[PDB]
Amino acid sequence: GKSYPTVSADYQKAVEKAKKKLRGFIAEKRCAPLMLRLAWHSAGTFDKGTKTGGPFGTIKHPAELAHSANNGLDIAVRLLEPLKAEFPILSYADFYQLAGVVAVEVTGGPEVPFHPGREDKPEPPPEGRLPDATKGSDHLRDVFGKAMGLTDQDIVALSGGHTIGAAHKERSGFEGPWTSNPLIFDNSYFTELLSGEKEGLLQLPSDKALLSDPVFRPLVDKYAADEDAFFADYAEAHQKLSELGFADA
Ligand code: HEM
Ligand SMILES: [K+]
Repeated sequence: GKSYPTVSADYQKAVEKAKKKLRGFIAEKRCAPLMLRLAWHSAGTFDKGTKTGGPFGTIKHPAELAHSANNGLDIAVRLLEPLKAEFPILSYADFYQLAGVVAVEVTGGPEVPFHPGREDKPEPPPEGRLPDATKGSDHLRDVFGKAMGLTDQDIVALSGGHTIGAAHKERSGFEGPWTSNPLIFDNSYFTELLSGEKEGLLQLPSDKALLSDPVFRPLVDKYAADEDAFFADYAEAHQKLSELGFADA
């Protein structure tokens, strides 16, 4: 149920221009995982019942960056500011979601559809809406389902975003990559999850919760066996995530 706003031709030209420059910049800086995290932490604050939070540019606000869940994302915001300044017509809201789509693409993942038109909103949401890594399946459904309004399939697919990147003990406190190829967007997150803990590789309690939940576990198996199926479900979930509260909820 999305009705995307009309934006001017000049706006659409800037989107296409910005998309290309974001590819070059993110590939050069090797920061795709961090940019995906910035996009996801921007959007993941949406609460469907109140229609507050969501991907509306507030994460660049120092009050939102200071949330402990966002440790390390001020680096991301800073990295992007010079490029953003070359595209003054774009909202920060659109710019950060576009960076997220590009981060998935340049690491070899699916092409997530992107629609412009998000407005930058004045007030960041309250802290505490993003998921706690030490909790489990009920928690995940509270946050992805009851707050953001996403499905159980969306939760497992989006968890696969950890196929790129790593944790840092000075940011979350957790440390290391989930995969042997953490700048490559593939289904490796799920195959590692299934195989046991391997030395050097990370699994959060929130990752392991997927293995024991009766709805989540069949999806983990699907994705581990069929990367195309993962890509399809990932692309659907990321688009929905990136559009929470936008063009209708
Ligand atoms: C399912 C609930 C989730 C939890 C509990 C969670 C938790 C975490 C934690 C604790 C970190 C480590 C931060 C650090 O120390 O640097 C992290 C990193 C990361 N997260 Fe998630 N996350 C979740 C979902 C997501 C989703 C939905 C996405 C995007 C689709 C995502 C993408 C990433 C990425 C790409 C990193 C790596 C960042 C980097 O390499 O610097 N995560 N997550
Ligand atoms: K990977």
